[PDB]
Amino acid sequence: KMRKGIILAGGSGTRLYPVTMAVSKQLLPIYDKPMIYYPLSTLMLAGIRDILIISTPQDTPRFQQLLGDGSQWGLNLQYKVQPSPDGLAQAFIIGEEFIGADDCALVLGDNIFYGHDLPKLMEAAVNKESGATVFAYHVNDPERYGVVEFDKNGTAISLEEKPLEPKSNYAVTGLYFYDNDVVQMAKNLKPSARGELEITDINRIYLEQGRLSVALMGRGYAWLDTGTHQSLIEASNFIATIEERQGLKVSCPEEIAFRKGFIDVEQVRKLAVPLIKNNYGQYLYKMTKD
Amino acid sequence: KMRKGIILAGGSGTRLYPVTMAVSKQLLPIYDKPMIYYPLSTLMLAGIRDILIISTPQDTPRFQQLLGDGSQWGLNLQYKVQPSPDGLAQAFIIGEEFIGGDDCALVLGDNIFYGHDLPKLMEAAVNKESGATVFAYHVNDPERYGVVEFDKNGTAISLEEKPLEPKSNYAVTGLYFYDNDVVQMAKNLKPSARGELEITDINRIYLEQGRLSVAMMGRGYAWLDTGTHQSLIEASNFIATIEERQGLKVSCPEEIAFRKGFIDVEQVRKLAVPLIKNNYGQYLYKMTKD
Amino acid sequence: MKMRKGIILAGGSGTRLYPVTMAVSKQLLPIYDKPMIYYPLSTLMLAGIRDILIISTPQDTPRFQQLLGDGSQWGLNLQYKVQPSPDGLAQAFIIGEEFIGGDDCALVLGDNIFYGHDLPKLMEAAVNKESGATVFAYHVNDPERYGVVEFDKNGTAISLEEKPLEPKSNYAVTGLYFYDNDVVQMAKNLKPSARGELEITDINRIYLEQGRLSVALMGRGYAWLDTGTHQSLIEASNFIATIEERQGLKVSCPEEIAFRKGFIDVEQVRKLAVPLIKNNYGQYLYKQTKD
Amino acid sequence: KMRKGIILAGGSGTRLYPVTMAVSKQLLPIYDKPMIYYPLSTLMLAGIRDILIISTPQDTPRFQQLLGDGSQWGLNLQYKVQPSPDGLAQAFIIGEEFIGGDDCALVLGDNIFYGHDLPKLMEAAVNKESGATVFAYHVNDPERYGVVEFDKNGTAISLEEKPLEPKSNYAVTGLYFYDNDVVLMAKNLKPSARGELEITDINRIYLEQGRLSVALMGRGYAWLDTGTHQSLIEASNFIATIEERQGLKVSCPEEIAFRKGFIDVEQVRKLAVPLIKNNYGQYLYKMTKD
Ligand SMILES: Cc1cn([C@H]2C[C@H](O)[C@@H](COP(=O)(O)O)O2)c(=O)[nH]c1=O
Ligand SMILES: Cc1cn([C@H]2C[C@H](O)[C@@H](COP(=O)(O)O)O2)c(=O)[nH]c1=O
Ligand SMILES: Cc1cn([C@H]2C[C@H](O)[C@@H](COP(=O)(O)O)O2)c(=O)[nH]c1=O
Ligand SMILES: Cc1cn([C@H]2C[C@H](O)[C@@H](COP(=O)(O)O)O2)c(=O)[nH]c1=O
Ligand SMILES: Cc1cn([C@H]2C[C@H](O)[C@@H](COP(=O)(O)O)O2)c(=O)[nH]c1=O
Ligand SMILES: Cc1cn([C@H]2C[C@H](O)[C@@H](COP(=O)(O)O)O2)c(=O)[nH]c1=O
Ligand SMILES: Cc1cn([C@H]2C[C@H](O)[C@@H](COP(=O)(O)O)O2)c(=O)[nH]c1=O
Ligand SMILES: Cc1cn([C@H]2C[C@H](O)[C@@H](COP(=O)(O)O)O2)c(=O)[nH]c1=O
Repeated sequence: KMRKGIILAGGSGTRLYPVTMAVSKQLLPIYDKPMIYYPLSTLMLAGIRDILIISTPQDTPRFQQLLGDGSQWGLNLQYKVQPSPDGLAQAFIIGEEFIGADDCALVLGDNIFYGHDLPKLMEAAVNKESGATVFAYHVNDPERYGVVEFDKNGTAISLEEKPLEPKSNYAVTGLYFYDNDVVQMAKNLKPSARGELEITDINRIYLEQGRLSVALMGRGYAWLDTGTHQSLIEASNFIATIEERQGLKVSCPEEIAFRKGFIDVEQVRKLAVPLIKNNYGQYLYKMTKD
Repeated sequence: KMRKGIILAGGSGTRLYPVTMAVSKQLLPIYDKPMIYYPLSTLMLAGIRDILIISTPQDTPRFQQLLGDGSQWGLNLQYKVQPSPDGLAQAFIIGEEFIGGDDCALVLGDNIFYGHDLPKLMEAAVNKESGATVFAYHVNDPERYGVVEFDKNGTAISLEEKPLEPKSNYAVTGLYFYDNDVVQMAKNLKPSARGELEITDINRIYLEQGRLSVAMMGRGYAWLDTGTHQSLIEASNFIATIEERQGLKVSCPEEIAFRKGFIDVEQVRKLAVPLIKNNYGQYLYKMTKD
Repeated sequence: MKMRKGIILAGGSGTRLYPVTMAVSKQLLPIYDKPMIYYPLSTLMLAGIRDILIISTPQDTPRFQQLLGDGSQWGLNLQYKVQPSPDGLAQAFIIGEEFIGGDDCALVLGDNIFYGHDLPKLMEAAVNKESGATVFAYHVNDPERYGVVEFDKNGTAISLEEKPLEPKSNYAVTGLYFYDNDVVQMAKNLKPSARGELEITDINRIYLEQGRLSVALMGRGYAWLDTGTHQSLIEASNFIATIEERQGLKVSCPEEIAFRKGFIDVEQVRKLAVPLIKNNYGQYLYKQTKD
Repeated sequence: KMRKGIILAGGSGTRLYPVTMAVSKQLLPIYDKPMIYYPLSTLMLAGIRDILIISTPQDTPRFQQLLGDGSQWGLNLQYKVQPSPDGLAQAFIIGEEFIGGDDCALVLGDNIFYGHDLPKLMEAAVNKESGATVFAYHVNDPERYGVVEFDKNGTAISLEEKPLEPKSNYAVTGLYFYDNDVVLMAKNLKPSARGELEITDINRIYLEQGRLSVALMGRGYAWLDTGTHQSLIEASNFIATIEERQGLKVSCPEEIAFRKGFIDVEQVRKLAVPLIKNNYGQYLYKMTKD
């Protein structure tokens, strides 16, 4: 479980009220599984097994009750509280101890990636010795995000957190890879005009040093919107349509743990049975008939 | 004085694992509010204001922080734990002291009704002096529910829980009205068919006494299925389609309390003020204007 | 004594939906399991109207006629007339003059989809009104798209404006209208608006101004499904699918309504189903003869 | 010069009655464009510009009415009728003249493919000099399709058309690529157990010659189902959720021709004119901007 990642799963939850009044947004379903399974799955697909989950004072213990130490899936999971949703970059101040002196990835708890050859897409980022990697994705509402501006060739030259005058239609996704300098940069940030510690500031620091890779995530990939009540419906439908057409599950941690050898046949079987009244447990057991 | 209702909102949620490993089914979002808002709504539209909410040990506290004592919306809410999901009929045993010598309605925490004239459809039931009333609804999969059989003249002649060979296509819905006899009937129920104290055995006792009304819920009403992950997507999409077209909400308790005179403008406004930062409050606040 | 004749206006440019509607007429598009026009047709039937005139474009009108025929298979009588250009809703009544004759009329738009409990009882006063006109008001969130009716402190209709910039309310006028025999001449006496369209809203205002306009409230318990955009099309189809799959019934099945209302008998239905017995629609037709 | 392909857009469409009673299935919308736009886009993306569209006596003239000779898209489109749906392989018998001595692809008119690097997966199959390529895709209901049987090493070893007992969950999709040998093989076919002249039989012949590439289409690709009223809606929601998140269209032919250099900026603006009053024209127009 040598390689490291962080899932930032807290947040004010204000926008979705009152759905999020007694439930962390990141415990909400997306079709047939809790939302956090998706980003967890992404980290696992990047070959990352040592993972810190950050959420609220109220909700962190809920994530721990759900997933425990992660050993049942061949992972090492730990937990820590963010007292207040002070910014994406706080991930790294809170995860200081967890990070030690290693590389680290950060994925937002509500980011849902899907599409062919993702693991390979992430491959260079995971293998990069120094610097950082982020991914850029074309959307119709860039204002909402960190916006990456491109050269008359395809070279990134500027980032902006939520620009009134977006300079491109490319948003930076909520998946990030860093070397070990990120902790110190985070520790040096002052909040922004939005009153947040902005991961955009960190990315610009790496950019200004000429150490930022910005990889393009083409239109062939889905990077699902999860901001509104309506977008949540759409994210679930999308997953449902994939799974029911293929007879396969998207971002199922037990399967991914199995396929990658984190856990064996006897393990899957044991995880499958309590879940076997429905399709989820039956799908997992059947995977095992090898 | 206040009429009395129970919302049974626990269960184990096996059928929805692993979603329900994480969160109470009756806290899953149905578009823009928790599921329990829809059944609460329903009791309210019937004029029932003194409501007991029964959930699990782990979940009750969470329904408590979500809803509070109800005074804010002009209701009186109280709570009780059901240690084990030993059947719908146990609601009356748990609620025996709440109920006293009064009539009581039972609505399932997962029952979503929508349609024109719902309060009229429930009026006879609310005002029945002796006996019980249930509602029948035509489904394509009768075998999953309690099923009511009629004779050629439309008389309820039989009621069978999850029959092998359904005698009709009419299911019994999750809304029930009882006189004060139901408490003693419950206390005598026997773990018949499957480990739970069944609502159909209660109902079967009223039928045999000639005291069960079966009101027909026509096809113009919607009774949203929350049974599977796919049906929960549909419930949500169904509500969203109504609301987005109308610019109005379905089963917004605060709205309803206001339209019925449970609370007045000033209360609505006092509710909205702290919520105006989000779309829900914005909706509350416009209420008090048009 | 008059009867009430029916008109379905299923014309229009269709530009908003290009190029879907370069291949297919909007009102032939599927709403889940049947052509869109089946809905508003079904609405007339539920109101008891069996004699119906369908108006559509020159290009599209023969397609509707391939689909529906003369209506007799469902105990209806359907006729067809062409609207050369989408010059306005109220032209429907100029085009249908020879059809309406001296009777009462009901016009429903080809893309209007109504669903909910006691719909027919909602239309009843309108159907039985002897003189004047009846429209239906529905609270929407984008009133600027429709004719908007303004109500006074007492809830009394007080004005109507077409696609106004500053709506005086959130109540739209529904795409289903009921009229006595006065409407044809009113329509023939209309001058086109600034935007160049013979407006039905100007007809309703006239009736309004005469004191002969009933405006009936279609409550939030009813659904009035949007078909203006591709995205509202998928939602209409998803809305119907969810109803139909939960119930094992069908929304707006002309055959069924004809049967239930006595327009045709069990044998006619079986005669309809046989040829169709290998598809799911036929299977439904046939099961309703059974039990 | 121009590479060739066939779109087989026939069949009764009987199981969709009455939706298909006065419309060809393959003219039904999927979200914002007719169904046939999809597989047409597929061939385009494969570098195939000379295309034969096959359909029924009644529907063929409707396709020719919508698309014309395709030169407004920088293509060559022609048409031919299939009197009766007596087999997919009939495509090559009806298209013998149009094929001549060249390679030919075939795509089914109701097939919708999407995903990251799809053009690359198609370009390998077009590159191929001798033999044939099909694609295998994991699905829920294989018995509806041609089914592939694999080794313990994962080598494709056998094929069966709609097996009662499927040997795997891997179906053959409706996209195929052949060298010029496919026409003689189709001319030698005899009707199978079912009514029909099977493409599966030709594929088996290539497989047994050691000349069939069975290209695996990973679970990251979508291959949407158009077989029921419900699958259509599903395929439309999928497409719509993708386009509205990205502000980009899926399988817009005019866009593909432009991006691939089939047509220039001027020809795009001309295409935009008749569509200019809606989002679809605007999208084409905006691409000649920025
Ligand atoms: C701003 C912020 C967001 N979040 C989470 C909530 C979402 O998963 C994600 C994005 O937040 P928003 O969605 O930008 O509030 O990050 C935190 O956990 N802590 C923070 O300080
Ligand atoms: C270039 C282009 C690709 N596509 C589709 C084809 C493939 O399904 C997908 C390829 O995306 P990709 O760059 O991420 O591989 O996008 C279009 O629909 N329109 C276009 O103009
Ligand atoms: C059986 C049972 C269900 N419930 C709630 C959850 C279910 O959605 C609903 C009906 O349960 P059911 O699955 O047996 O029909 O009632 C309880 O709160 N306690 C119970 O003992
Ligand atoms: C009788 C009948 C009604 N309807 C519709 C009209 C209304 O929208 C709704 C009325 O349902 P209701 O029985 O609850 O009043 O059902 C059909 O779609 N098919 C039918 O066969
Ligand atoms: C203006 C007009 C609209 N229509 C149809 C097209 C639309 O479906 C509907 C509403 O038109 P608008 O809504 O006035 O464009 O009525 C015609 O059939 N004829 C007409 O002259
Ligand atoms: C009175 C009231 C009803 N409702 C719901 C209950 C019904 O299912 C629906 C139909 O109303 P109608 O009976 O006015 O059509 O509206 C609210 O959501 N809020 C309210 O204030
Ligand atoms: C058998 C056959 C199918 N088709 C079309 C109809 C369907 O869209 C598709 C697949 O049909 P299938 O499952 O029966 O093979 O091919 C033809 O156009 N011609 C034919 O000869
Ligand atoms: C191995 C594995 C992949 N995936 C996902 C990750 C990517 O989104 C996509 C990659 O598919 P691919 O095989 O076509 O490249 O599939 C799962 O959801 N579960 C799994 O067990």
